[PDB]
Amino acid sequence: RAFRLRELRAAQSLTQVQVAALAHIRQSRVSSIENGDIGSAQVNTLRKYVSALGGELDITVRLGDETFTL
Amino acid sequence: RLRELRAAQSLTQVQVAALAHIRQSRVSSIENGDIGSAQVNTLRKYVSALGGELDITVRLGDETFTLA
Repeated sequence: RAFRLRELRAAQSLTQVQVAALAHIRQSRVSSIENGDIGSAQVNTLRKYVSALGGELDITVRLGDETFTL
Repeated sequence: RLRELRAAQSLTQVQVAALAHIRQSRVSSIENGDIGSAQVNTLRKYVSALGGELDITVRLGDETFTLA
């Protein structure tokens, strides 16, 4: 979960320092995200972290029928 | 927008803030289009308070997995 993100970064030979520099976010925010502390992360920060791992972050809201993208 | 979804659920900003047990200024920024600065747990509670569910997924090609 946190392990999944750690694995994704480590499979690309990036340190938490390098991902922090790629994402323009604090290394302390990289460590906390990787320790499972997703709840507390800001959206733009999580977005940047995931882009630095080569991913895309999809944030969606399901309300009854509809599902909207934020 | 969320504003439009919130309003469509008959709720006021003060009420959603109260129901989500979050600072109203937090709801104000989310509803004014500023999703970027929202903490995931804040956005999660705000969406639950509307009666909805928040999905956060990482996509790498066709591979996806949930974060929250």
